[PDB]
Amino acid sequence: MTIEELKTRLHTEQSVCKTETGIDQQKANDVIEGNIDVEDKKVQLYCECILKNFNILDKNNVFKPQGIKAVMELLIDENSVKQLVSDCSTISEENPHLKASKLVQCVSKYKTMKSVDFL
Ligand SMILES: C=CCc1ccc(O)c(OC)c1
Repeated sequence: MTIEELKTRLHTEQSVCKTETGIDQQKANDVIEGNIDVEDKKVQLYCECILKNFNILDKNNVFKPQGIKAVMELLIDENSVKQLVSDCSTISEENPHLKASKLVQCVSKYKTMKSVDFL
Protein backbone atom coordinates (compact mmCIF):
# COMPACT_ATOMS: atom_id res chain seq x y z
CA MET A 1 0.00 0.00 0.00
CA THR A 2 1.36 3.44 -0.96
CA ILE A 3 0.91 6.63 1.12
CA GLU A 4 -1.45 8.03 -1.56
CA GLU A 5 -3.43 4.73 -1.44
CA LEU A 6 -3.57 4.88 2.39
CA LYS A 7 -4.75 8.55 2.19
CA THR A 8 -7.65 7.48 -0.13
CA ARG A 9 -8.43 4.38 2.00
CA LEU A 10 -8.57 6.45 5.21
CA HIS A 11 -10.93 8.99 3.56
CA THR A 12 -13.17 6.11 2.31
CA GLU A 13 -13.35 4.43 5.75
CA GLN A 14 -13.87 7.75 7.52
CA SER A 15 -16.85 8.49 5.22
CA VAL A 16 -18.38 4.93 5.41
CA CYS A 17 -17.93 4.83 9.21
CA LYS A 18 -19.38 8.32 9.74
CA THR A 19 -22.54 7.30 7.80
CA GLU A 20 -22.79 3.91 9.65
CA THR A 21 -22.48 5.42 13.19
CA GLY A 22 -24.26 8.76 12.87
CA ILE A 23 -21.28 10.60 14.43
CA ASP A 24 -21.28 14.39 13.92
CA GLN A 25 -18.64 15.53 11.37
CA GLN A 26 -16.90 17.76 13.97
CA LYS A 27 -16.66 14.84 16.44
CA ALA A 28 -15.28 12.62 13.62
CA ASN A 29 -12.77 15.41 12.80
CA ASP A 30 -11.64 15.41 16.49
CA VAL A 31 -10.97 11.61 16.22
CA ILE A 32 -9.09 12.08 12.93
CA GLU A 33 -6.92 14.79 14.60
CA GLY A 34 -6.12 12.45 17.51
CA ASN A 35 -8.38 14.12 20.11
CA ILE A 36 -10.39 11.10 21.28
CA ASP A 37 -13.34 11.49 23.66
CA VAL A 38 -13.02 7.81 24.76
CA GLU A 39 -16.28 7.75 26.78
CA ASP A 40 -18.49 9.12 23.95
CA LYS A 41 -20.71 6.40 22.40
CA LYS A 42 -20.51 7.68 18.83
CA VAL A 43 -16.75 8.11 19.09
CA GLN A 44 -16.58 4.47 20.36
CA LEU A 45 -18.74 3.19 17.45
CA TYR A 46 -16.75 5.24 14.88
CA CYS A 47 -13.39 3.98 16.29
CA GLU A 48 -14.67 0.36 16.26
CA CYS A 49 -15.87 0.70 12.67
CA ILE A 50 -12.53 2.13 11.46
CA LEU A 51 -10.43 -0.47 13.31
CA LYS A 52 -12.56 -3.40 12.13
CA ASN A 53 -12.49 -2.18 8.53
CA PHE A 54 -8.66 -2.07 8.66
CA ASN A 55 -8.53 -5.60 10.19
CA ILE A 56 -7.07 -4.19 13.46
CA LEU A 57 -9.88 -5.65 15.57
CA ASP A 58 -11.24 -9.10 14.93
CA LYS A 59 -14.91 -10.22 15.25
CA ASN A 60 -14.09 -10.82 18.96
CA ASN A 61 -12.54 -7.33 19.46
CA VAL A 62 -9.04 -8.70 19.94
CA PHE A 63 -6.31 -6.31 18.80
CA LYS A 64 -4.54 -7.68 15.67
CA PRO A 65 -0.85 -6.61 15.68
CA GLN A 66 -0.50 -7.54 11.98
CA GLY A 67 -3.33 -5.18 10.94
CA ILE A 68 -1.77 -2.18 12.75
CA LYS A 69 1.75 -3.08 11.46
CA ALA A 70 0.43 -3.06 7.82
CA VAL A 71 -0.79 0.56 8.27
CA MET A 72 1.86 2.00 10.66
CA GLU A 73 4.94 0.66 8.84
CA LEU A 74 4.15 3.13 6.02
CA LEU A 75 4.15 6.07 8.50
CA ILE A 76 6.69 5.48 11.32
CA ASP A 77 10.04 3.77 11.87
CA GLU A 78 10.23 0.04 12.66
CA ASN A 79 11.18 0.47 16.34
CA SER A 80 8.22 2.87 16.89
CA VAL A 81 5.82 0.27 15.31
CA LYS A 82 7.09 -2.39 17.81
CA GLN A 83 6.62 0.13 20.67
CA LEU A 84 3.04 0.94 19.51
CA VAL A 85 2.16 -2.79 19.22
CA SER A 86 3.41 -3.51 22.80
CA ASP A 87 1.76 -0.38 24.21
CA CYS A 88 -1.62 -0.86 22.63
CA SER A 89 -1.62 -4.66 23.46
CA THR A 90 -1.89 -3.61 27.19
CA ILE A 91 -5.39 -2.09 26.70
CA SER A 92 -7.82 -4.45 28.42
CA GLU A 93 -11.46 -3.44 28.40
CA GLU A 94 -14.52 -5.64 29.01
CA ASN A 95 -16.61 -3.06 27.07
CA PRO A 96 -15.54 -3.64 23.39
CA HIS A 97 -16.74 -0.16 22.33
CA LEU A 98 -14.57 1.50 25.01
CA LYS A 99 -11.72 -0.83 23.98
CA ALA A 100 -11.99 0.55 20.41
CA SER A 101 -11.80 4.23 21.42
CA LYS A 102 -8.93 3.50 23.86
CA LEU A 103 -7.09 1.73 21.01
CA VAL A 104 -7.54 4.64 18.55
CA GLN A 105 -6.39 7.01 21.34
CA CYS A 106 -3.28 4.78 21.84
CA VAL A 107 -2.41 4.64 18.10
CA SER A 108 -3.02 8.47 17.87
CA LYS A 109 -0.07 9.15 20.24
CA TYR A 110 2.26 7.81 17.45
CA LYS A 111 0.49 9.15 14.31
CA THR A 112 -2.98 10.60 13.80
CA MET A 113 -5.22 9.79 10.81
CA LYS A 114 -5.03 13.52 9.89
CA SER A 115 -1.20 13.34 9.74
CA VAL A 116 -1.40 11.12 6.61
CA ASP A 117 -2.90 14.03 4.57
CA PHE A 118 0.34 16.09 4.94
CA LEU A 119 2.52 13.23 3.57
C1 LIG B 1 -4.65 1.99 11.65
C2 LIG B 1 -5.78 2.38 10.98
C3 LIG B 1 -6.60 3.48 11.55
C4 LIG B 1 -5.92 4.51 12.39
C5 LIG B 1 -6.41 4.77 13.67
C6 LIG B 1 -5.82 5.75 14.46
C7 LIG B 1 -4.72 6.45 13.96
O1 LIG B 1 -4.13 7.40 14.73
C8 LIG B 1 -4.19 6.15 12.71
O2 LIG B 1 -3.10 6.89 12.30
C9 LIG B 1 -2.51 6.62 11.08
C10 LIG B 1 -4.80 5.19 11.91
